[PDB]
Amino acid sequence: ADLSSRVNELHDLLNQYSYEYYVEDNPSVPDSEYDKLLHELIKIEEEHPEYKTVDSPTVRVGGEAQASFNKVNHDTPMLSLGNAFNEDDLRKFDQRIREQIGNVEYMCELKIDGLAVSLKYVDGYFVQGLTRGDGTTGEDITENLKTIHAIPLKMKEPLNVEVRGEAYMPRRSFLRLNEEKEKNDEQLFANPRNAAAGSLRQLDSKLTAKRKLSVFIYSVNDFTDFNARSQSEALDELDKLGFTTNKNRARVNNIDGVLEYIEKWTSQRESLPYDIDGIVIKVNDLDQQDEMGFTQKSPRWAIAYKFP
Amino acid sequence: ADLSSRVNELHDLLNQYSYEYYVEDNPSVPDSEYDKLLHELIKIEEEHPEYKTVDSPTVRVGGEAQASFNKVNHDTPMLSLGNAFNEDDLRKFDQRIREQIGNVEYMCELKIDGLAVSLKYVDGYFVQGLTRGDGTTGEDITENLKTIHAIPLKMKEPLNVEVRGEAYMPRRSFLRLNEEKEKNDEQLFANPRNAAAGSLRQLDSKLTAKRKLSVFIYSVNDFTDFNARSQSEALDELDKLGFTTNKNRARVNNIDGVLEYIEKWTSQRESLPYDIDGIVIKVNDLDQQDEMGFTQKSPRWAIAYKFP
Repeated sequence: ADLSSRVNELHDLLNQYSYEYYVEDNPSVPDSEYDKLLHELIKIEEEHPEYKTVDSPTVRVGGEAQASFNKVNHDTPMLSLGNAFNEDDLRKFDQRIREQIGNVEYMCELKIDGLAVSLKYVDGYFVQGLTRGDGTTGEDITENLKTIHAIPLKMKEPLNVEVRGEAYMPRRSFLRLNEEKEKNDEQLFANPRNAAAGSLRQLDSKLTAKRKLSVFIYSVNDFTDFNARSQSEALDELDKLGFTTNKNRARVNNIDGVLEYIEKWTSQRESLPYDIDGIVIKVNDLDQQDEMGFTQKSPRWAIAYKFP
Repeated sequence: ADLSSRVNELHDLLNQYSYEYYVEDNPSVPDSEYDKLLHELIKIEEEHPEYKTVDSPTVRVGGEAQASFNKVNHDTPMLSLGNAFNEDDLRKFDQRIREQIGNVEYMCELKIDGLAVSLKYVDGYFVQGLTRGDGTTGEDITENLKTIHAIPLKMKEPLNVEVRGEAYMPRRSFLRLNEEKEKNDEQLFANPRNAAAGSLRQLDSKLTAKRKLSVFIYSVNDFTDFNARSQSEALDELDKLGFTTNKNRARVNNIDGVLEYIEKWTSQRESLPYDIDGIVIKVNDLDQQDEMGFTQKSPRWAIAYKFP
């Protein structure tokens, strides 16, 4: 009955293996080992329920409680970005920045074709996950989001923050899912985004759990507790805090670097294990972002290039 | 929506006031202030449920989850004590200790006429409370025990330990309860112990919460993480760890001291706000207890004197 040693061991191992599988994408042990340890913890929690915890690896299998889908206001409204469609657009963007605050470093990142989500952490624990909604108000899908291994149940520091991310289904998992749908003459999902939408906006988290979803975190509502002085530093810091970020981001020195990054990802996007619908470009320096401010709708320091 | 500051403030205040009321028995603020803050936190948790936590002051109100009453084995079986009925009995106990290990210090304590319970802490959180049962196997009444303010939801150090206590209803609260029963067509409880048993065997934790219960903690299953060298030092340490212990305990030098402690409490027992059915006497020193060991039934190092 005092099983503390084994429970804490199992927590440590399953947490390490999940991170290796789902974040690093670099496994140390085969599935058979993960599954064995997971079934053991599950058995322990069934027979000794006093060992259940909010951040237990068993949270990932989903369970009884259903997503409320209640309307909930974000702590901080999510941004709405202006779009760019060609080099001309990006050069205008660049010139307006260079005329106001001078020559700036940019960060470039892939625009994941996913479902935007806000993930609120209180005392470092994942306590609420909302769809973006209208940007001010979203739907509570917390119980479903909890089953995504790429979302940490506890971060490395006990912060009170709302992180923003893109939830998605990997391309191949989508294709395999569709193969199963056809096998069972069900209607196939249109694309990975629709499949991930369907998977998140349903009532049984155990069904979400069986679907293959991940996330990339791209920002946070409040930088107060961050050492970061730039967007790129913020993403590195999110990495250190335990979050899953996109490794294909790049700092560039000028608009020629931004154009180069877009040209690269025009050709390379095909090979990615997820769909992207564009490239987001941001003035890197956080203070300089503040200097540029917002229009009535959108940051003046960011633009979303859209692939045709 | 980021209500972290007010929530932590409310936890801090309500935890302080609860302890002052129910543990120190020395309030600093009137009920009106406690109730006002509690009602505020409840409203916050209703409208912002992401702020609910396992150790929230709101736990004390009770909830929807019911005690399972499942049969559960204790981590460590609870002791069964031999009895003494007079001075001769206590002298024989004393003589057999001093013939085998020499002259020892004793701890004397009041034997609370309550319901014996084991309270299991994992990582310092109260996770399971069982009735004593047969000493090996008890009934799970965790949800009900959670509503007793004198049981800490979180201890001051993250230990994995099973503490042992006596749960009871104060005499005056028993009397007032009985007065209420004599308003409806309702049968009165026989005595405080019976009232407390009835209160803890409810299916509705919200009813248990409305009853006035308390606890005294008297021991632990495992002293491994305790710096205590004696029973009295262990009780002091439980105090510092955040538990509710009985302050009427005394260290005495010999059997003459034990007899005087019993004579004192024969007279003073009537003035106590709870019922006692005896006095427990223990070899104080933990190593010496280990030295005396056990018969097939009972520690050789302890005895329960029983009032007639």
